[PDB]
Amino acid sequence: RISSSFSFGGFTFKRTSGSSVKREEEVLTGNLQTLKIRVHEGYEEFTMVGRRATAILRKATRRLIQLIVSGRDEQSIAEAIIVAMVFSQEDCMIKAVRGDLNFVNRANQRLNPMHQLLRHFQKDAKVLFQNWGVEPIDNVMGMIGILPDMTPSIEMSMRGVRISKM
Amino acid sequence: SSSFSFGGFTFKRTSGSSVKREEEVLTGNLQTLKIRVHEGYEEFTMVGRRATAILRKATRRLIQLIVSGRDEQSIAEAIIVAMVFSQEDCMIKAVRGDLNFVRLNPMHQLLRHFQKDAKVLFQNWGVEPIMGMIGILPDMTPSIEMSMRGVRISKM
Repeated sequence: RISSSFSFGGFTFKRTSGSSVKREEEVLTGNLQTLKIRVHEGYEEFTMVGRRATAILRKATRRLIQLIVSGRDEQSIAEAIIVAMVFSQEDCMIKAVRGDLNFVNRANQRLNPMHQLLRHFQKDAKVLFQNWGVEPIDNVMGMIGILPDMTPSIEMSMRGVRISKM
Repeated sequence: SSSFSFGGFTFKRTSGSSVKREEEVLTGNLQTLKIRVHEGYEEFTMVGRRATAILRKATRRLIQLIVSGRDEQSIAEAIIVAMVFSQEDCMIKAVRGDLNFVRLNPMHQLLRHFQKDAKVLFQNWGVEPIMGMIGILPDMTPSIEMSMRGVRISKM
């Protein structure tokens, strides 16, 4: 009776659609180190369940398609966004790494590269958010946007991200 | 190369060495197979599409298997491949069907057979009493009391 659900960054991921296989891929991080990451290859939809936030993540191979997030407050919403961005395995997230030369490193064998990246961005997500990209939004279905400085917007949002009410 | 593919897993030998010997084994279906037995202590990583594992083994004897996967099927898949690769007598004696797969070599015959259903394989393997990693029972129930001999599940 093993559950198909798994945990990452304080969220339980429950797959609701799609499927993936894993491939090994080299990625050049923002601290100029090359990591060998286990890339999810495929389209997948997950429900992310956390203590203070819930998110729906739709993604393709190394590409976030859509993230619908609700939460107790702006801080809790931000926490979910960070986890989804890391889980997406997007190049812009990889390239947003700054410093942590002995932590975000293949020489660091105490943690797998995905968790190295997660812990790095949970410390400070400023560069991650600033480099992710912003897009215009349609103010429909009661969904709003969130900008890189974590301010809500009815005009724009970080790419793929929408905030819903709880 | 120190790497090869078996059962959909890339095996990479990280330590040890082995020589091959031809050995007859009587299977659970009462037929005799001539298998190329790996002789010596070896350590491997296993990398698959849905699971990874660390395997330590000796001549016809699995010593340790640590498996990482997201669901029951993917974890079971890795365990099956490792158990077949171990060349253990209890695996050989667990065969319950014809080995007429196409004609594949004896090791792949065994692999194909157990990939159909591993219930008898897991039940006959044996359990043992058991910090981070947890045990796995023959019916794929996680446990912190017992586990299939030498087998543990972890997050890798």
